[PDB]
Amino acid sequence: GEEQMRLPSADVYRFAEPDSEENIIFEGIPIIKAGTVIKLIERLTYHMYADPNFVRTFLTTYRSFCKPQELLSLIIERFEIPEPEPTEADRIAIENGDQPLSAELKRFRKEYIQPVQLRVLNVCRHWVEHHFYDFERDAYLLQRMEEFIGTVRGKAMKKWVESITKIIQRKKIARDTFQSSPPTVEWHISRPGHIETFDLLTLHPIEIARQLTLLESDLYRAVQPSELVGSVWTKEDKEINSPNLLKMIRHTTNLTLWFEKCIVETENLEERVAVVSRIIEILQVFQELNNFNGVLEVVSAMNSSPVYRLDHTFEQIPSRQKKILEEAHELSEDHYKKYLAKLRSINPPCVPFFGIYLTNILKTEEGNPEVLKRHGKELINFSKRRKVAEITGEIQQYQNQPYCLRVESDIKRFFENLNPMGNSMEKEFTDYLFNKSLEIEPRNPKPLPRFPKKYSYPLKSPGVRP
Ligand SMILES: COc1cc2nc(C)nc(N[C@H](C)c3cccc(C(F)(F)F)c3)c2cc1OC
Repeated sequence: GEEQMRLPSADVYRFAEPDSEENIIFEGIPIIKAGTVIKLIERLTYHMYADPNFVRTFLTTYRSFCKPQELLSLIIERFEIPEPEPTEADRIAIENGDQPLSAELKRFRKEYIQPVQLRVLNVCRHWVEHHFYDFERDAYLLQRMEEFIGTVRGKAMKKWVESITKIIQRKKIARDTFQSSPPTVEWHISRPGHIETFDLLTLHPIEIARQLTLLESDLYRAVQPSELVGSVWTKEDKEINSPNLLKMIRHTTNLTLWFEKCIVETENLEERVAVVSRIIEILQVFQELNNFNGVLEVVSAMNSSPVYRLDHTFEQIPSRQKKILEEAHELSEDHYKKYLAKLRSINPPCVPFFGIYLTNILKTEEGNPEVLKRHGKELINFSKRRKVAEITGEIQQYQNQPYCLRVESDIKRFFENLNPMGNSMEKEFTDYLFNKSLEIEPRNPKPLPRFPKKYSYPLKSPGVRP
């Protein structure tokens, strides 16, 4: 019909092929369910309207179906739209040295070329503003973007080229607060600066949780939604695609295993009761700070194979501390029903529990197909990417919640450099912790032997009241 004749031919432009059941599926603006990468780029830079939601979702999730170099090539190809040939009358006009009417050419420029070219520049602007890490990880991608942006000519393009350049430079420079004062830093046995004596029972339980909450808050806030899409932290190139997420996972593994190591490596029953009691006090302070990540690291350590089975140790734990620890576990029951009600009812600041997002993203990634097939053609399942993007959107709503707590660099460095496993692998280390648990509290028919004390200093806790 007339509509497709106005548009460029498929032999000169790939983004003008009409929609059909084998290139795009839908669920004022229609929501895209699936499509070829060409149809996704086309609707990303559609001429009829802007789509901020689809631009946001696409730039968070595109790396799961398209490489950054390929996306740049596609939006440049999209921008280079062929203009129609002059009509027969205008060909005669031009050949006579006269100005053509160019009515359709001007219409196509105003109603199609200009909107698409401005929509391509808007993708470029959102790309550098919210995903500049793609350009830091690939210097050549930035050379190509700056060459493209630097050669764009036009009246309406001028403002866009300058705002994209302002964002690029502002991001390059970024490479190189409190309304009230924070509480007084707490000390217990270990003195400020005597890092050689820093340990679970020597540092104040309040300050251990405060400094871990700052460290975990910082770790939580550095994770970018794209580190979670396509399960890329589980794939082979995980170290480049998911550096902040892997730091968050390694911290949680190291802290949880450190709590287990402190517990099972304390062979004396009375001393081990004090260690467990101190970790529950650390959890109580994580509850006061709304650090749900920390609360569930402690629950994870208490529910581990080596610790959960220590019946003689939990027998001596006061009922008040037992009920605190049992309620913290109930945050995880019924698919984290209680955790989610708590998270939505608290006031900021908080550190949400990170593991539940990883779990739900893996369930979405494993339970939805990468493509949808229609008439023998493969279409990228975009609604799969949108569901993962919605979950990572839940992460973001809590990434602007700084804590009014003073950093203590020595305690911060102690928790950053925790290495409970040492040179052992995780599986072999957890086998060791469980074999140590059987040593300190043997199975029922075998009796309970006594063990010598290892702590010279006192075991009494200073408490959780500041
Ligand atoms: C069905 O499996 C479980 C049910 C649980 N139910 C509750 C109420 N809490 C649990 N765990 C908490 C963190 C806990 C851990 C150690 C010791 C105590 C204390 F002795 F203090 F009570 C409490 C549970 C753990 C489970 O499996 C590992």
